[PDB]
Amino acid sequence: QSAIDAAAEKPSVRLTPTMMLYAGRGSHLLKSARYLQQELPVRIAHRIKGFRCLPFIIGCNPTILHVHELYIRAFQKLTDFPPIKDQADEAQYCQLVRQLLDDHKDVVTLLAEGLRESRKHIEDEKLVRYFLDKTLTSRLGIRMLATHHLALHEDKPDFVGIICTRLSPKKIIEKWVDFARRLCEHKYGNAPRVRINGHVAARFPFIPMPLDYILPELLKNAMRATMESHLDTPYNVPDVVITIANNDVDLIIRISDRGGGIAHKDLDRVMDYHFTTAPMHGFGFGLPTSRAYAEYLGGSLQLQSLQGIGTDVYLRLRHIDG
Amino acid sequence: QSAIDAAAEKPSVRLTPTMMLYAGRGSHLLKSARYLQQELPVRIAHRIKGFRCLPFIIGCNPTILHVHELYIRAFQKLTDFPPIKDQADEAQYCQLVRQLLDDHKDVVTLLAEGLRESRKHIEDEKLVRYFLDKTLTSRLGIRMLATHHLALHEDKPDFVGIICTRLSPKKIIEKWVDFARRLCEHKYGNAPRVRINGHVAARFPFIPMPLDYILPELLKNAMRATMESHLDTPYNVPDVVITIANNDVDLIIRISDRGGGIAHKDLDRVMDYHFTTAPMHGFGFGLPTSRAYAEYLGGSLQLQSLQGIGTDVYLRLRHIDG
Ligand SMILES: Nc1ncnc2c1ncn2[C@@H]1O[C@H](COP(=O)(O)OP(=O)(O)O)[C@@H](O)[C@H]1O
Ligand SMILES: Nc1ncnc2c1ncn2[C@@H]1O[C@H](COP(=O)(O)OP(=O)(O)O)[C@@H](O)[C@H]1O
Ligand SMILES: Cc1ccc(-c2nc(-c3ccccc3C(=O)O)cs2)cc1
Ligand SMILES: Cc1ccc(-c2nc(-c3ccccc3C(=O)O)cs2)cc1
Ligand SMILES: [K+]
Ligand SMILES: [K+]
Ligand SMILES: [Mg+2]
Ligand SMILES: [Mg+2]
Repeated sequence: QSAIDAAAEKPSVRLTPTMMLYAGRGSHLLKSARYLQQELPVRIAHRIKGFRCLPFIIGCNPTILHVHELYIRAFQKLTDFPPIKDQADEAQYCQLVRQLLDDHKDVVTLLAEGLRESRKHIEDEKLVRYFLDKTLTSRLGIRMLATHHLALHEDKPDFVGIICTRLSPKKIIEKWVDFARRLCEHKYGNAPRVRINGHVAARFPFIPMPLDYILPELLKNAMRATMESHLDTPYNVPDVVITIANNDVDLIIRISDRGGGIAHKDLDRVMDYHFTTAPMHGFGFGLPTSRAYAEYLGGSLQLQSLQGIGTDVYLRLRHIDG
Repeated sequence: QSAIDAAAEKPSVRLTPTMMLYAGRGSHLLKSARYLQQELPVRIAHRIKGFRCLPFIIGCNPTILHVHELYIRAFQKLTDFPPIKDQADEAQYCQLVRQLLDDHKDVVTLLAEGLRESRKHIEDEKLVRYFLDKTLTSRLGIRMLATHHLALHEDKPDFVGIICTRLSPKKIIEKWVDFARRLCEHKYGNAPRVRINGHVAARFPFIPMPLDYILPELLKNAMRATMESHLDTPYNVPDVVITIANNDVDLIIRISDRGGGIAHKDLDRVMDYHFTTAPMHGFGFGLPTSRAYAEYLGGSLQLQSLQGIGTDVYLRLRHIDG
């Protein structure tokens, strides 16, 4: 479509987490919605550009074509909406944003299926990794903007949209610990206990949304490895130790397990999409998605394998405030 | 000299640690000495080539020139010796090797002084790091060959020259722990206790010589950081935890301290020669020498800083046997 061509070239306008805390007023609701209305089609068109740039044989896969078609229909639905002038115009847009978040819920699952089906034709090894990294980060960016504006309507305590003003890293870790242990216990009959140390009382403004994905994935990985390495003593398994290091530059969460580590042969494949050695696991998405997430947010995800003993996983996320 | 020109081009012949275990027979003494006699001048000439390749203004420094002159006189002394035919010819060579090890004892200290004096003229940032990395590794290579042949005369238990047949990583760590604590206690009035865990009963053939330098340097660093971060409670300081991970590919020694970590601003300078934030410390050689050492021996030295909490230092060394 010619309308998509125009918005693909248009540069992306990023709203810094520090700037995002401008929710005062309800004139602040209109100001935010007017931004969301202009910024959402640009992000969609940038991704349509990525589908258009895929090699022909891959872009032709019926599942890839379907996802491409979903992105085009999404851009159509969003741009057709008239500009926001009053609180009635702001209200109807929120319903399009909520529909966008539901119509595109399974885009990554269809994209992985389509890309996997096209294995025979994929020559560039990096092609799939870069396409999924770019898709996953754009979606996080869109979901961040969309959830933030939708959350501005609610009067959620300790939050300004999706920014928590008083986030405790200990609390968010604790939240996922019991959730991962319940999944682990289901498959292995037991789960390792988790110990949290370091800056346990650190409290700071932060966006928990990315941590809500990364932490359960990293805890599921650490727990599965601990269980698969202690199969002969499933009830006597070593604890997973999480350390919080909060400094003025970044937040570091180190997840140290005694699960035998990542084998030297698998060490270069663990960060590849679909690579697994196994619903908890048997997907191969946990690590590459978590790294793409951490890096998109000015951080990093680093692995330190001690083969025969365990692994230390270092999640770093840059603090809010420049 | 024209004789040096000839041996600079001659490729280096490396004796694999696995091959080195050929001490049988005393015809094995002659076979080894005949190799040492031919290989030692090649290693010296390769380094003379490095001095000849330094930029003129740097090579002209009187201290640099003196070290260059030491390498030339060393090559002269070694090549002038007649080939080894009998046990009297083998015996006299061992005295030249022992003299070589003493005449060149302070080469690195003079080289660092000369290179530091030439700071104003050094344009390439990597120049000093690569020169010292190459000097330190060549010396380790020469010292390995020289000490191995000299040790073949002794009947040291559990050793074949410099290869320990039954090395315990726990024991060698323990050996340096009390030594580093005594140095640390002298400056800070106390020292952190050290805890060793993991493959504590692992025993394997290995060359301890590089570990005899790396371990005390890494323990001195971890202990100094722990003391400087707990200055208000110098008698209540956290333990330094060393983990041994012995697998079929490599030996991993992780030294984890709660010494506040390496600051983000210093993180890229810590591996540079002379960089320090301070006879234990105030040298800036510990980290870059240890990494050059680990890498020369098919391993690595990796740092993981948790700013505000501590640092994890990962020493990896490839096992003996291909
Ligand atoms: N803590 C860990 N210890 C050992 N291996 C791990 C650990 N975390 C991840 N891995 C390895 O990395 C592979 C890929 O991980 P991930 O991307 O999370 O996928 P999945 O959990 O679906 O298998 C896993 O199958 C596993 O072999
Ligand atoms: N465990 C550690 N924790 C914190 N900082 C460290 C640690 N190890 C090294 N460093 C930093 O790296 C610098 C350089 O280390 P090194 O090369 O060992 O030199 P030196 O010990 O002579 O200062 C140190 O001055 C220190 O600031
Ligand atoms: C336009 C749009 C619609 C839905 C989304 C969603 N993203 C998620 C998600 C959450 C965690 C890890 C990955 C993902 C992922 O599918 O991208 C769920 S719905 C993002 C953008
Ligand atoms: C020909 C020759 C002579 C002496 C040597 C020595 N090397 C050391 C040493 C030990 C540990 C860390 C560094 C060094 C270092 O000075 O290279 C001491 S004497 C190496 C080669
Ligand atoms: K993976
Ligand atoms: K240093
Ligand atoms: Mg996973
Ligand atoms: Mg040191």
